[PDB]
Amino acid sequence: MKTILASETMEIPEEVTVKVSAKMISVTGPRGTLTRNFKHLNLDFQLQEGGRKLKVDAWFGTRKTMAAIRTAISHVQNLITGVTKGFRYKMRFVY
RNA sequence: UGAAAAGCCAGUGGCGCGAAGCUACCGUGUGCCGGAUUAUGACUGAACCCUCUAAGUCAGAAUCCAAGCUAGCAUGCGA
Ligand SMILES: [K+]
Ligand SMILES: [Mg+2]
Ligand SMILES: [Mg+2]
Ligand SMILES: [Mg+2]
Ligand SMILES: [Mg+2]
Ligand SMILES: [Mg+2]
Ligand SMILES: [Mg+2]
Ligand SMILES: [Mg+2]
Repeated sequence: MKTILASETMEIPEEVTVKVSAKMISVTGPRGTLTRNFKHLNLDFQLQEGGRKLKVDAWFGTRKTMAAIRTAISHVQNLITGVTKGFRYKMRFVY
C-alpha cells in the first residue's frame, strides 16, 4: 500500500548556501560549489526555512520510492560536507 | 628436291637452350583507428548497521556497432 505522505527533512548550516531549481541542487561553501542532478527522482525538494532546512517528500509512494528519500538526503548531505570539510581517501601499498 | 648451299615432309620428327607473356607459399609485397557493452570486479547509496542495486555511477572482452575496405540500376541526390 502507498502511504499518503512520507517526508524526511535535514539541517543546512550557515556559510553554506543551497539552491533548488527543479530537482537541480547546487551547494556552495568555502571550498567551492557542488551540483547534483536529481531529475531521475520523483520527489519535491522544499527549502522551508531561510535556507537552513531542506524537506524532501513523496506523495502516494511505495516502499521503493521512500527508499529514495533517504538516498537523496544523504547525497545532499555529501555535498555539504564536501564543500565545508572536503573528502580524503588514504590508500596503502601492500607488497 | 642430280650435287653443294638452301630448304621441306614425318599433324609439334626429336633433342638443347630459349626471350615475351602467363604464372608458384616453388617467388615477392601488404592486410586497419573509435564507441557501446557481456561475464565479472567495483563506487556512492537507501530500503532495514550493512549492502555493486532500489534510484544513480565506474572499469571491462577472440563480443557487438562504427570506422576502414568492396559494390552501389538506391528505377535516390548535388555541383
Ligand atoms: K619466363
Ligand atoms: Mg642439306
Ligand atoms: Mg609430300
Ligand atoms: Mg614423332
Ligand atoms: Mg604467395
Ligand atoms: Mg557500499
Ligand atoms: Mg553489471
Ligand atoms: Mg565503460
